[PDB]
Amino acid sequence: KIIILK
Amino acid sequence: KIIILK
Amino acid sequence: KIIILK
Amino acid sequence: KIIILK
Amino acid sequence: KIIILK
Amino acid sequence: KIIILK
Amino acid sequence: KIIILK
Amino acid sequence: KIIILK
Amino acid sequence: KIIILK
Amino acid sequence: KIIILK
Amino acid sequence: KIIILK
Amino acid sequence: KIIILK
Amino acid sequence: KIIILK
Amino acid sequence: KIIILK
Amino acid sequence: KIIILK
Amino acid sequence: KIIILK
Amino acid sequence: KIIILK
Amino acid sequence: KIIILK
Amino acid sequence: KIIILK
Amino acid sequence: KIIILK
Amino acid sequence: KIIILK
Amino acid sequence: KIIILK
Amino acid sequence: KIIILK
Amino acid sequence: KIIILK
Amino acid sequence: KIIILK
Amino acid sequence: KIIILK
Amino acid sequence: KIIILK
Amino acid sequence: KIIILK
Amino acid sequence: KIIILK
Amino acid sequence: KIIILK
Amino acid sequence: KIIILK
Amino acid sequence: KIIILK
Amino acid sequence: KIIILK
Amino acid sequence: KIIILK
Amino acid sequence: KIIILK
Amino acid sequence: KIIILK
Amino acid sequence: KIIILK
Amino acid sequence: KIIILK
Amino acid sequence: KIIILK
Amino acid sequence: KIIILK
Amino acid sequence: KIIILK
Amino acid sequence: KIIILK
Amino acid sequence: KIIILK
Amino acid sequence: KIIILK
Amino acid sequence: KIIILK
Repeated sequence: KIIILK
Repeated sequence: KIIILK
Repeated sequence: KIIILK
Repeated sequence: KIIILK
Repeated sequence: KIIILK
Repeated sequence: KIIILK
Repeated sequence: KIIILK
Repeated sequence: KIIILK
Repeated sequence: KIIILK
Repeated sequence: KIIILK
Repeated sequence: KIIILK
Repeated sequence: KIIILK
Repeated sequence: KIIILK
Repeated sequence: KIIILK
Repeated sequence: KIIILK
Repeated sequence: KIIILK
Repeated sequence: KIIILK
Repeated sequence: KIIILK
Repeated sequence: KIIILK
Repeated sequence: KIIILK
Repeated sequence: KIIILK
Repeated sequence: KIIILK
Repeated sequence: KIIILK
Repeated sequence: KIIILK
Repeated sequence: KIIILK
Repeated sequence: KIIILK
Repeated sequence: KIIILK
Repeated sequence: KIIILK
Repeated sequence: KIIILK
Repeated sequence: KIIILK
Repeated sequence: KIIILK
Repeated sequence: KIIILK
Repeated sequence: KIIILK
Repeated sequence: KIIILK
Repeated sequence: KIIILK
Repeated sequence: KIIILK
Repeated sequence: KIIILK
Repeated sequence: KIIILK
Repeated sequence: KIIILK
Repeated sequence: KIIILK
Repeated sequence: KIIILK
Repeated sequence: KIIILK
Repeated sequence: KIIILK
Repeated sequence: KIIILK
Repeated sequence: KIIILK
């Protein structure tokens, strides 16, 4: 559901 | 559902 | 659904 | 942002 | 942003 | 963010 | 589907 | 399916 | 499925 | 008295 | 008094 | 009084 | 929001 | 928004 | 929110 | 009802 | 009933 | 019933 | 000096 | 100086 | 000086 | 709000 | 709002 | 709020 | 009353 | 009374 | 009575 | 530099 | 540099 | 450098 | 503001 | 601010 | 601020 | 360089 | 190089 | 090099 | 506020 | 506001 | 506030 | 990239 | 990349 | 990368 | 005085 | 004096 | 006196 990259 | 790249 | 790049 | 109701 | 109801 | 109700 | 009633 | 009564 | 009732 | 759906 | 659905 | 659902 | 005075 | 006074 | 004085 | 006096 | 004096 | 005086 | 009602 | 009612 | 009611 | 200087 | 200086 | 200086 | 000097 | 010097 | 000097 | 009165 | 009065 | 009064 | 992507 | 993606 | 993905 | 596919 | 698939 | 699949 | 650079 | 550079 | 650099 | 003076 | 002077 | 002076 | 080079 | 170089 | 170099 949630994937985040920085 | 969420993918974010910075 | 959300794909955002900066 | 996402909100869903079913 | 997106909002869904169905 | 995601919020879901069934 | 949604039903709301009063 | 959603139901609300009052 | 959900019922709220009073 | 308040009923709000998103 | 208050009902809120998201 | 208060009833809140998410 | 609700505010009541009586 | 609702506000009541009576 | 609710505030009451009576 | 409300009465205010000074 | 609300009374205020000064 | 509410009374304030000073 | 300040008197405010809602 | 300050009177506030809600 | 300070009188507050809610 | 009140501010006083004398 | 009240602002006083005298 | 109140602020006073003499 | 107020005096300011520089 | 207020006096400011510099 | 307030005096400030420098 | 900064003199402020209210 | 700074002299603030309220 | 810094002087403040309230 | 500087924003770069290449 | 700077943001880079390569 | 700086953020990098490579 | 960047590639995105779905 | 950045690649995203779904 | 970044690769993501689902 | 003051900002100085020399 | 005051801003100085010299 | 004051900020200085020499 | 970022040079800022105030 | 970043240089800030105040 | 990051250098800041105040 | 200020002198800046790159 | 301020000098910066790169 | 300030010097920065890289």
